[PDB]
Amino acid sequence: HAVVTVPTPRGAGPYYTQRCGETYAVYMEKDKAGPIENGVAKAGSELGCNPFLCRGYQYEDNEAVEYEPGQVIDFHVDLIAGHHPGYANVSIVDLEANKIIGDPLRSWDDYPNRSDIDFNVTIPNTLGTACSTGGKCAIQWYWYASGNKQSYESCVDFYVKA
Ligand SMILES: *[C@@H]1O[C@H](CO)[C@@H](O[C@@H]2O[C@H](CO)[C@@H](O[C@@H]3O[C@H](CO[C@H]4O[C@H](CO)[C@@H](O)[C@H](O[C@H]5O[C@H](CO)[C@@H](O)[C@H](O)[C@@H]5O)[C@@H]4O)[C@@H](O)[C@H](O[C@H]4O[C@H](CO)[C@@H](O)[C@H](O)[C@@H]4O[C@H]4O[C@H](CO)[C@@H](O)[C@H](O)[C@@H]4O)[C@@H]3O)[C@H](O)[C@H]2NC(C)=O)[C@H](O)[C@H]1NC(C)=O
Ligand SMILES: *[C@@H]1O[C@H](CO)[C@@H](O)[C@H](O)[C@H]1NC(C)=O
Ligand SMILES: [Cu+2]
Repeated sequence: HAVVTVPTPRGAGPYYTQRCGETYAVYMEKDKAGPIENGVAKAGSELGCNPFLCRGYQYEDNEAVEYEPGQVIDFHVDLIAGHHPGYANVSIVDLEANKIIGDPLRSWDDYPNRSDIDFNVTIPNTLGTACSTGGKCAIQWYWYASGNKQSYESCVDFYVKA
C-alpha cells in the first residue's frame, strides 16, 4: 500500500467517476493507496477507463505543471504497507499511446527497501516537442508487488515548452 504525495499527483474528479464508473471510483477512493487489481475485480464489466494508466485518473480532472529541461523534481511516496518481493520505476509516459518516452527516470529491482520513498528525477533535454503542452505526457510512479500480484500507480501531468 503506497501513493505519491509530492508532487501532488492526479486525483479523483467528475471525468474519473463518469469514465471508470461509480463502482471503480468509489472502491479506489476509500483507499487512495490500495492496489488496482482489487478495483478492476469489484468493477467487473462496469469499468470504462484504463486503470493501469494513472490508476484511471483523467487529465481533464487535473492540471499540468510547467517543467524545464534538466529540472530536478523531488518525489515523496507515502508508504502505508511494504510488500516483498517487488520492483518499481518512475518514467515519462506518452498518455495517448500509453508507452514510455526514452528510459526510466528511476528504476528499483527491489522495491520498497530511504532512496525509495524520498527520491528525485531529472527532466531529459531530449524530449523534443513530445511534451510541448498539457495532457500529452505524465510522470508515472509504478510499483508491482510481485509477492501479492498488486499494482500501485500515481501520475504528475506536466509540459516542457519545445
Ligand atoms: C515500469 O512502469 C511501467 C508504467 O509506467 C510499467 O508498465 C506498465 O505495466 C503494466 C503491467 O504490465 C501495463 O498494463 C498492462 O498493459 C497490457 C498491455 O497492453 C497494451 O497493448 C496495446 C498496444 O499498446 C494496447 O492497444 C492495449 O490497450 C487496449 O486495452 C486497454 C485496456 O487494457 C484499452 O483501454 C485500449 O482501448 C486497448 O484496446 C494495452 O494498453 C494490458 O494487456 C494489461 O491488461 C490486461 O490485464 C489486466 C489484469 O492484469 C486486465 O484488467 C485487462 O483486461 C487486460 O487483460 C487482457 O489480457 C490478459 C492477458 O494478460 C487476458 O487475461 C485478458 O482476458 C485480456 O485479453 C495491462 O493494462 C501498462 O500498460 C504498462 N504501462 C506503460 C508501458 O506505460 C512497467 O511494467 C514497469 N517496468 C518495470 C521494470 O518496472
Ligand atoms: C537527488 O537525488 C540524489 C540521490 O539521493 C541526491 O543525493 C541529490 O543531492 C538529489 N538532488 C537534489 C537537487 O535534490
Ligand atoms: Cu499494500
